[PDB]
Amino acid sequence: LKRKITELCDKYIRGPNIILAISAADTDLANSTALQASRRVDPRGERTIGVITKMDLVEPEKGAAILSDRQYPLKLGYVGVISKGNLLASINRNEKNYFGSHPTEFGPDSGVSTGVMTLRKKLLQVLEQQ
Amino acid sequence: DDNMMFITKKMIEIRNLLQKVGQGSTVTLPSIVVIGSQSSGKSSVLEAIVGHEFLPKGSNMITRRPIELTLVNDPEAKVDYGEFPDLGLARVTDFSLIQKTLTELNQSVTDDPIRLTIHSPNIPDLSLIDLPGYILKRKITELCDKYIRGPNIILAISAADTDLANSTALQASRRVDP
Repeated sequence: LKRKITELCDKYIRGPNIILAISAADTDLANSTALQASRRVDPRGERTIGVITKMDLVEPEKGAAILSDRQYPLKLGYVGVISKGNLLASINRNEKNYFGSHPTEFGPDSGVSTGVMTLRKKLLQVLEQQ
Repeated sequence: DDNMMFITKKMIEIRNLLQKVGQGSTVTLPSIVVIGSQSSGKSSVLEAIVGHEFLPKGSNMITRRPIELTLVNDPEAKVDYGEFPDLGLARVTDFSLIQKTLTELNQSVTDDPIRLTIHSPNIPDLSLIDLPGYILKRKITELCDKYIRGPNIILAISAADTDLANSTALQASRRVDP
C-alpha cells in the first residue's frame, strides 16, 4: 500500500523487465487518478503496457479519457478491462456483452482497445520479443 | 457566534485582495482545497453542489482550471445571486446562466483559477477552491500536489474503487499530511 513496499517495487521495476501497470478508474472526489511509477522508471514508455481496471462503474466518457490519452502516450498502448464453474468463459461473456451498453464510447473504430483476449495476445507478442 | 461569522468574512475578503495583488507576488491566507478520485471527484463536484445550492458542475469538465469559490453570509439580501469578480458589478440570478458562462470557461481552458462569489442567506461564508480530481495525468497531479503541499485545510472526498495503492484522494492527503 504505502511505499516502503515501494522500495521493493522500484527495484524490481528498474531492470529491463516488461512492466505491466494497472490503474483503478474511478473517483468520488475529483475523480480517478492514473499511473505514475511506470513513467518514473520508464520515461519513453517503451517497455511498459497499461491496464485500466474497475472500469465497470464509470461513465464511458470516463473510459475514453482513460483508455485513450495522448497526454501520456506509450508504445504497446493501454488495455481497459473489467475483471471480477466455468468462470473463465463467463468473464469472457461479460466483456463481450458490456461494451454494448456504451458501444460508441468504447467499440469499433474507437481508438481504445479492450477485453482480456486482445490484451493476452499483446502480452504474448511483447514477451516473445523482449 | 455572529462575530465569528463576520471575522471569517473580513478574512476571506483580505485573502481575495492578496490574490488580486498577483500570483506568487505576495503571501496569501489558507483556504479549503478539495480533491477526489474519478468516482470520488464526481461525488466531489456533486458534494460541493449540495453544500450551498445547485450550481453548474460535472457533465464533461476539462478540470484544467481551478475554481476559487468565495462565499458570503447574505443577510439583507433575499435573492440567490452569484457574481463574477472579473465581470464586476454583473450579477446572475439563475445558475443556468452561470452554467453557460462557467462551462464556456471550461471548454475555453494559463492555469489561472476563475474566482467566484455567491450570496445566499442559507449558505455560510466560506472559501473553497475546486481543482481537478485525479484520473499527462501526471500534470494534473503536479498542480494538485502543488496546491495541497501548502498548509491549506484540505478537504478529501471518497467513494472510490481503486486498489489499495490506487485510491488517490485520501492517499495523497496522507502523502502531504502525515
